[PDB]
Amino acid sequence: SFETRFEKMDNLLRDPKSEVNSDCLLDGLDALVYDLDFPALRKNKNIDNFLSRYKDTINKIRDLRMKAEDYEVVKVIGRGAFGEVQLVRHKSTRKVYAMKLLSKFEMIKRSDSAFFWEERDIMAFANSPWVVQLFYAFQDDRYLYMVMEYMPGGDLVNLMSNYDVPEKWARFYTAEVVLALDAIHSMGFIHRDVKPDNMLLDKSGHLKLADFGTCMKMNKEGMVRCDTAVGTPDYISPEVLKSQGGDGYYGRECDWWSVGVFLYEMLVGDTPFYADSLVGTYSKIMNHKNSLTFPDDNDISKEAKNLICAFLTDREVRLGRNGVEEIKRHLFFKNDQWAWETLRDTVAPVVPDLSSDIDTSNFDDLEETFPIPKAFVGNQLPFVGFTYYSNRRY
Amino acid sequence: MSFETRFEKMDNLLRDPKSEVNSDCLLDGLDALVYDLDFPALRKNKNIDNFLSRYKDTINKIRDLRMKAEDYEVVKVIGRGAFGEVQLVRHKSTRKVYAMKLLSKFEMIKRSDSAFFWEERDIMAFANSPWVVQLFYAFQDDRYLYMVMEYMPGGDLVNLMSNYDVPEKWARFYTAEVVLALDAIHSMGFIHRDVKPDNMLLDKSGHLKLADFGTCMKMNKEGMVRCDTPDYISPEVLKSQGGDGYYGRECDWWSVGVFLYEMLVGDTPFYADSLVGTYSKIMNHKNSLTFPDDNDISKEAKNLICAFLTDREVRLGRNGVEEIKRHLFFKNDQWAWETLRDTVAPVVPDLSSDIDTSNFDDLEEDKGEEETFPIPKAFVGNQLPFVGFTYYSN
Ligand SMILES: O=C(Cc1cccc(OCCCC2CCNCC2)c1)Nc1nc(-c2ccncc2)cs1
Ligand SMILES: O=C(Cc1cccc(OCCCC2CCNCC2)c1)Nc1nc(-c2ccncc2)cs1
Repeated sequence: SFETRFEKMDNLLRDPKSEVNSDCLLDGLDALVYDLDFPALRKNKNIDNFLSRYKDTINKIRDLRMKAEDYEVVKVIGRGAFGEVQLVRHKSTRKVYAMKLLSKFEMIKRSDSAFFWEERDIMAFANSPWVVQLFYAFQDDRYLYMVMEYMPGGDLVNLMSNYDVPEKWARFYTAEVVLALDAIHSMGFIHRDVKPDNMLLDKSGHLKLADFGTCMKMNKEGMVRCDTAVGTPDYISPEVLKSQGGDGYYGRECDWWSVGVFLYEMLVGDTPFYADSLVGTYSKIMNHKNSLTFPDDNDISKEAKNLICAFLTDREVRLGRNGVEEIKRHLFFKNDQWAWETLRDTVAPVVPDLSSDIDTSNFDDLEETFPIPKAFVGNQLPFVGFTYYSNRRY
Repeated sequence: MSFETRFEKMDNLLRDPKSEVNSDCLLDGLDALVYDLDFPALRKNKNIDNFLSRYKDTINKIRDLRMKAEDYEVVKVIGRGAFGEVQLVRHKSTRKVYAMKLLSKFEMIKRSDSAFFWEERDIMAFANSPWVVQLFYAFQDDRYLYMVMEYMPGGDLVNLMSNYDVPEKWARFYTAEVVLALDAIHSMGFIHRDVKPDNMLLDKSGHLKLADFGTCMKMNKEGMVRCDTPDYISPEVLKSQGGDGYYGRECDWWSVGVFLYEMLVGDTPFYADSLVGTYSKIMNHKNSLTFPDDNDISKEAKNLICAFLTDREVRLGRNGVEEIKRHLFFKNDQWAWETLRDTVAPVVPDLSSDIDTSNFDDLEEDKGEEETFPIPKAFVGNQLPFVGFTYYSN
């Protein structure tokens, strides 16, 4: 019909999950103008005339749309090779956020684009108290930006380094991780790299997962086919570690192995397969049946030992193969302080004591430009559609 | 300005029919990018290849849903040129009758003339004047630009002049309507530059509407224009064969003088057997303008023709429209300037149906395939000068 065709097209321009909504379309033109504005390419009159025709408009678009200079950077709270995380304050609204920057230069050098899409989607559409929320996502010729709610309580690496974690605390954090991973699993994703580094704490001391650079969408059978290993040397499961491509098929039960590693780390003070070298840590994971031991210190309960061992086994007999309820029913979680359904409403073991909205006390104290192209290379093309601003879900 | 003001201003820009970044122009941007990149040579670049694969399914849906040529049933070809053709069409769904002007993108690129259609698009789309042919929709594909307009069944002034020895009372009516029509264009900030009977169409009532605005240009701050067949063109526009000339709206008044002369004499005043000879006669208008010894032309009609067919510095219309309107030639008892389009026209067309083309000459057949652009080895951007041409009325 004539109206239908018009209405279907109109919904596409408005839909926050559409590849052709206003956000993606503005990204398309912004990328085209960046990728063409070079003296060598401007020798072509089609390119030159187009850029001149859109000059004034592109400057208005770039001024009106969300940009880095709208944010006042308070402190850098995270740093990696692919980018940095910074505590920012939006100059207009005066609102405090955490902003994750990802280097487009770094992503182009090495075939490592495409990882940020699931991190964008999980944070933008999870609508879960267990997942850090994405408020805005934007970009320029140099970086990808993700404006998120700030987690002032810091991460679990910081907590474990400042406290000898008692079992009652370890039960709380393990239980919240179990609920958090289950929310991710329900969305159809496998985390693949669950670690204390990506377990953040809010102003109340309750957990939220962040850093989803390894998340992969499950298939019909709830599986993932991956030829190359993904994760961290200490927390990687044997099945993800040995994945060759010819036989590299695995499910959500790989995230349950990581919980086992996390619980062990909290109660013992070290990872179970730790070695003086990375290659030795690999050897110990592969030989988990003989390398998993507990120190001769009665501090770890029978139930905590049982859970660690129930998780730190081959995927075919691992606790969680039959679902979350078999994990939830484990005697380790038996207590009189909380219940699974009301856990995030209870008072957390460590309630952060914060001086202001820009307090960074739980965070440790802390550019290569693209060469001028001679021909069209389209370095901005793999980032088209990243913007989450003009068409958001409310 | 606030964050909300910035967000809304951006939102209005995506919706505004006069905006260069509304949904129609942004969809054009992506459609052009996909056409210009989808070639085996360019697809060797992974940035280009991955982008096209990512937007494959989405672009096929967009192309199917958006307005296209196959939505229109071509009844008859009513106009033809080197740059394209005009055809009486019927929208297959709505069953509505329109005139559709097609412009060859290959011809526009080849001839290095691909920027003249903007003023024609804008005038017809936004004039909202009973003197300007209305643009209902404007769309495009990799081959043509399309302009879906209100059909003028009464034909043009070339057809009228060829079938009648125009009496002075009719010539007064058509000259007066042309004066009002050009004034509406002038008020919008445009100079026609090539006003001729070919441009002057008649509606179902026999009232004039201007069309074919391929020579139109937007006036500057001082109401001036600079630019780089001559029969109806003024000396100033002809003297500007390289940008060495600044002229105003008074060049359109000269053409009215040429039109009035043509109607009453039967020939253009500066006609010659060759184009170059017509040019020579226009430049020597002071000596070449003569009237035949047939006493038929009135003192007042001769005065107007001469008042218009002079050097721009002493031309009637240099001080505005009111000096033209007050000319004794227009003194009559049939109509008034303010109520002219409400009076009964000298020739009221007698039409058999909504698809009647009796006032349009039958054109010599032209059919087949090909006449397309070669496969590029590098990015050439042949679709770039046409981005933002799409327009849809509400
Ligand atoms: O993201 C990081 C750590 C980080 C820092 C800088 C760059 C990063 O990119 C590296 C990944 C690239 C991989 C992709 C797969 N292939 C291998 C390379 C990651 N930390 C976070 N902090 C928060 C947060 C949210 C609210 N409040 C506070 C902090 C949310 S995520
Ligand atoms: O446009 C034409 C005539 C025509 C036919 C075919 C192609 C044309 O393009 C050639 C000009 C391009 C030039 C520009 C300057 N640089 C050099 C290239 C023009 N006739 C019209 N008819 C209508 C109408 C509207 C309602 N009902 C019926 C007819 C409205 S415009």
